[PDB]
Amino acid sequence: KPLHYPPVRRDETVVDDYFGVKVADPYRWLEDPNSEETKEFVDNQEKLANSVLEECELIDKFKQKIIDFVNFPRCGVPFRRANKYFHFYNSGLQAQNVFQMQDDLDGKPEVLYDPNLREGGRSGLSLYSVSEDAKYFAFGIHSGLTEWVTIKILKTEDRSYLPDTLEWVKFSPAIWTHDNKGFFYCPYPPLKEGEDHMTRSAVNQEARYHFLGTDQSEDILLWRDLENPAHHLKCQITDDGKYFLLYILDGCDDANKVYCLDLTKLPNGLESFRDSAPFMKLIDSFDASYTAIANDGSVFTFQTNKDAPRKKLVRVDLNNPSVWTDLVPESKKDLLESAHAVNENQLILRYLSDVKHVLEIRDLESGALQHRLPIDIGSVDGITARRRDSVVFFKFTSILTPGIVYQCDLKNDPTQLKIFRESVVPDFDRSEFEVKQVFVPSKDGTKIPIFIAARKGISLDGSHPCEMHGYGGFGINMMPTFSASRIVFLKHLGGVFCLANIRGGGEYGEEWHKAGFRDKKQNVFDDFISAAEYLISSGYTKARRVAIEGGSNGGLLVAACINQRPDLFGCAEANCGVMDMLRFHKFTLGYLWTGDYGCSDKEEEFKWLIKYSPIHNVRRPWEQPGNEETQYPATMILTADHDDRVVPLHSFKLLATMQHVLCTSLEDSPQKNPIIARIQRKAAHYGRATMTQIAEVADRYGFMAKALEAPWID
Amino acid sequence: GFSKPLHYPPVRRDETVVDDYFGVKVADPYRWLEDPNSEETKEFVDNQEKLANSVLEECELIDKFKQKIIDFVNFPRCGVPFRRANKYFHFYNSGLQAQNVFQMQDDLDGKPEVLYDPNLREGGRSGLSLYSVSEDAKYFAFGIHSGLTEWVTIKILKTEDRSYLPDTLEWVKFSPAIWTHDNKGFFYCPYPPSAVNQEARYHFLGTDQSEDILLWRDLENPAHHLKCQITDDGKYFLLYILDGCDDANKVYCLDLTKLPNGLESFRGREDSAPFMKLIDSFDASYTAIANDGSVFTFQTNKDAPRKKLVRVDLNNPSVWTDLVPESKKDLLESAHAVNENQLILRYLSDVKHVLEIRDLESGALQHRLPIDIGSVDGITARRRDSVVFFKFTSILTPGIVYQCDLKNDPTQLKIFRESVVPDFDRSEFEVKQVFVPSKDGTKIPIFIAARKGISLDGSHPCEMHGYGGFGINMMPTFSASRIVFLKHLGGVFCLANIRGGGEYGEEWHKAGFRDKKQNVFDDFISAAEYLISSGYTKARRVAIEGGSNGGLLVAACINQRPDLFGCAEANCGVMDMLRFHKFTLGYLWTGDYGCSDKEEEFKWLIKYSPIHNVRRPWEQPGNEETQYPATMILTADHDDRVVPLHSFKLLATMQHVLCTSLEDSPQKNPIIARIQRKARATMTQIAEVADRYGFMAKALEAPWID
Ligand SMILES: C[As](C)(=O)[O-]
Ligand SMILES: C[As](C)(=O)[O-]
Repeated sequence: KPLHYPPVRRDETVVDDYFGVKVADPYRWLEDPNSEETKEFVDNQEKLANSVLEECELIDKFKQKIIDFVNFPRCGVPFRRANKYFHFYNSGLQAQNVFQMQDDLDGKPEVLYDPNLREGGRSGLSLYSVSEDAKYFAFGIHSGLTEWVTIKILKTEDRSYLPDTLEWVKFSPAIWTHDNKGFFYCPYPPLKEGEDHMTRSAVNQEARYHFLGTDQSEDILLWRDLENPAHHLKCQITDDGKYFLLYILDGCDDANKVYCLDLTKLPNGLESFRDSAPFMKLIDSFDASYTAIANDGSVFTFQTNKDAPRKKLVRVDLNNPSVWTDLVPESKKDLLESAHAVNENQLILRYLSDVKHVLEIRDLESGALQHRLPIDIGSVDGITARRRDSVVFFKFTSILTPGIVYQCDLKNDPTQLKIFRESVVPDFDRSEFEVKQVFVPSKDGTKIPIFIAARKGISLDGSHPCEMHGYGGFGINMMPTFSASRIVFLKHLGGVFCLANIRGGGEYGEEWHKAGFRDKKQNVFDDFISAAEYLISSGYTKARRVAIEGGSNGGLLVAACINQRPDLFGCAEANCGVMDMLRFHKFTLGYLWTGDYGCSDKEEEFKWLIKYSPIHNVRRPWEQPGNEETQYPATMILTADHDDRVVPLHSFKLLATMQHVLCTSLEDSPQKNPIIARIQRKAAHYGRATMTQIAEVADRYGFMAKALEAPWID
Repeated sequence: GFSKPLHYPPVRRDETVVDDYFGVKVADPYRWLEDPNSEETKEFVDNQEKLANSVLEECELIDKFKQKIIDFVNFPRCGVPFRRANKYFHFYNSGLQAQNVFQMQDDLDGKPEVLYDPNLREGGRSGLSLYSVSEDAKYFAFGIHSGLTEWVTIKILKTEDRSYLPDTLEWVKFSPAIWTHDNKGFFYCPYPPSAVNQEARYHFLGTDQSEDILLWRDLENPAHHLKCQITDDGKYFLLYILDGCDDANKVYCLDLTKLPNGLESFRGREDSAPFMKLIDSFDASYTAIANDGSVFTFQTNKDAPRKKLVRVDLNNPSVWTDLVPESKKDLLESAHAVNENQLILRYLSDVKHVLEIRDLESGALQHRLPIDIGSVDGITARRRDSVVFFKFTSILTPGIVYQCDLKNDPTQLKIFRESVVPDFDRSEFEVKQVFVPSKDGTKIPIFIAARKGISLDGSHPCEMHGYGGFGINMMPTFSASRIVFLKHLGGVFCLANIRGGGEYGEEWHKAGFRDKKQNVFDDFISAAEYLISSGYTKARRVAIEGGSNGGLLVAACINQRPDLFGCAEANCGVMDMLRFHKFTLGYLWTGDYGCSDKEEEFKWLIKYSPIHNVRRPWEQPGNEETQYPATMILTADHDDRVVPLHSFKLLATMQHVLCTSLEDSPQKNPIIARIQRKARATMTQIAEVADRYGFMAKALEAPWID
């Protein structure tokens, strides 16, 4: 059916000079989220979207089949405080997960906090910190539509609220001191009047200590740096309770400083401060990443990438800090992803080996190997066991494995794994499908690992719809994990799924990351294109039956790839993508990503950014000689109206630009395939209700089945 | 409402089939549809499913209804707890679980744990039918539907560790499991290894069903059916015998203390046990409420349409005394012995509940809590219990489980659990009661729910519900669907308490049954006329809905007054009144309908029988512009309760008479069937109600409001 693309005003005033190169930005006005015109733009694109989505008949069958496939209990990985175990639970279709509590392992669960009983379950919990004595539960809620968090505190004895209320938190955890008196957290300064969380670029993050029973204005300032407003914070406390550790970060880089405060050495408590705090600055530069794993007095075991792309464990005494020793040296082939001190004197290491996990248990003091459990295609994650804990829990998942919380009692039954909880998916035969790993040459010959999931014994004749996922940035490892949606794609649309472990990720250590960032960011798109070409050439699928999907930096990936190779894809779905690479740093926490992208402030970096910036590279493919029959694929640009993480102007400005260049700028365009935006109302980036999510994925796959001309199978 | 033209599928007519009802010839050309398992009947089901799906695709609002119902229903719901030993047991549902989970806890303060989760068995297609916890709280007997039929299989669980006993008891329908105080076993009432010759059995734990002791059966009266009970002191097994659907029963008492050995006393045959037959006729209803030795307190309707409590000693059984005598205006609906020496009575007073606490021995009134527009239900407290629980609900009140500690703080009510519905402002709506004159002048109570301060200008869609039979009281209770109708379709709801029900006792029942069954339809029509004349709605913005006997109500009313309605939705209706008694348990309903076996009864049945009164309204001389309303006939493909031939034969007959029998019919409004396959689960229900209201919004031309 023909589309009626709504009028979007162009402003030819807006020209900007990037080192002599003139760049026109006619949809500058869309950067204002709260204007008459921008709200009418959102309204118009919602109408256009709803008109196209009404023609996608399969949305309703997807939605009902997702709802059924997802209606099973899901369990979070439990953690211990005192004799209490706490975990997240969801019976299957509850809008938000419920936080549960129990006395010891045998104990029966009870509800500690149910977000479904507050504001109808629109917001779930972001922060969830139980104190050392298990008497206090600090928890974070989204008080507005943005993802900014309000810390509140509860007595676990009887669910009664404390008066304490702490605003202006984002990703900070609440780190309790062993005296149960309060906790360290890392807030931003308050909003002055006029300001908004969508329009303010939050800087000058602080390290605070909050005492229980006080107003936030009484919280003790430990650190801040007004001379470096972009520097951001993470923090931690050692398991013995003696050291507060402050990690300072430059941007999105896997690198940090390490500042240690000895809590035993302060006369008059943390009330001592009122003057910044006497940190021992063990690392005062951004050369390498460092994460404390354990300590015995001043003798610290860190995970690091210092002269070690695949990471390693090292030891240092804060009284003799120039002398560092390798405890567990760098592997020659496999990434040390995480390390966790457990069972007093043991050490669990998670290794990533060709995108498959291997768990090692080692002696803490010596570093000697004891056991080694390789794990199947899938992921192991969520190890939250502390050093004093003797039972270790982890979540396992894969493409065909819904989710198993495993349990290892290292003290009393060390070799066995017990299933704490196993989620079973209804109406799904896993043996009918298989998952293979395959390595594919890229444009420069680099072998890129690919996971391909499909029905066993499909003929490779290019008949099948193919859905391909990828990210390619920020050191993120992309693991094959369970999505119920995807099972519905595989089973009821005869689909083939592909997770491509492209460069920019951290799958083969920091060399893999740096091969797809800054000047070499193009390699990431080349890798993804090359993997799409393999699925076609090996015979799973064809040019116009391939669908690509991604979120945030993955949205950038999808937008970049369809600009460069529109012929290769039949559907493009970019979730909250970073589409204006010239101006991303100007909005919210976007300045943090300059470590991976560069910044248009510098001329060298502008020169590589301008070449792939999605909004600046939308070109009519049919106008290229010998490319006449090519058009852009059917495109859905997903975003929320109140995403403060990746601001929606990115998605809006791309959508406006595409709809102009391809459709409304000429009389009768070859562009037939729809170019729409699904804009979710009163949502943020993540943390949305179960049905809000299901509705979005239902629309995704319905649009996809229409674009790829894929029929339903009962 | 519906613009795109329909293609009604061919349905073969058989002019062989003529039947002689006392000289009056009656043709039944869709006789063949009575066979559910034929080539032709299965193709009929397939064709009407195509027609249905084609019409429903045009109903754009179905999807918005479905998502809004799902959201409005996704809140925790709690059932009324009951106590055994120090344990409390209740049904729970987090909101969209396919079936309710049975929970358990140690005392009132205690934290719930799951005792049985049906969602982990058979994917939650079947929930629990029976749920009997033993006296010591160690054993949980529970009923499942093993297959699509309504037959139940009793299974038994140890509550200590969830382990199953080997015991498996087939061939149960509605029977409960009544445990003896020795915890050794239980009385239940199965059918033999059709459904006639029901038996009263005792089952010992750890035995096969074939070893169960026979207490009673009557091969000379195969249609007589059974309920049973045990007294709170554990001493008396009571067997109630029933004639049909009528509110009357016998009362047989067995003294359990007088048996040498246990119930092994009857080990071998000795068919029938030595019951004291306190009532051996079907004159009145009797339900034991309490006893002190052989001195029994019964609820009854003996010379008492609105019911009363009476006392009798089994050693002096000819002497009956009124304990709480019949009220002159209000029905005694149920009575429960509580707190050792107290007695809680539920009265229905102009379709509103009034709870009275009285002294057991004397019958003296102590407290009296009238309750708001709504219902109170599920009082399961025993005599030895000091805390009483009940569930409250209304049109705008999702569900409150109340708690009354009669020992300490007897007058105050605590909220055990209150379900809160999301995205719903209750204060924006109101519910009024109004009494409306019927065709014979009788004042019929009506509940009307709507937005506060609507103008009465006939603009609003109106949905009207009713039943009218079998002594059933129709109470305004919570439906989340209905809130979506009121809020997002600007609707007006009406529950009409028509005759045939029991709302004003047995006089109300008998005024709408047999020869007087027409009064029920007249009452419903009269209430529809009031909503139009008072200005809530108009002729073609009124929708009527009902199930089973309520389906009969809807089909009867649209035949008689098609001009008055814009949408008709009849769920599992009884549509062939000449032949209903021939199928499954349909013979039971002859008490309320009559039977075409007898000539007087045929004469009133033929006048309203839905299948035999489908007439082209436009052919009537004043009535040219009238057509039948948009009609959805709801049914399941293997409903054994109200067999689907009723719905199929009506649908066939309507589609012929109104549409396919003439060149270019004035009948534009669609006449379809929504046939549910193999069915029940939360989503299956939500899908059905989504289709109901989507079709309705299309028929009534009602727009959506955000
Ligand atoms: C939120 As991002 C640009 O690190 O994927
Ligand atoms: C609900 As009925 C007694 O008409 O089957």
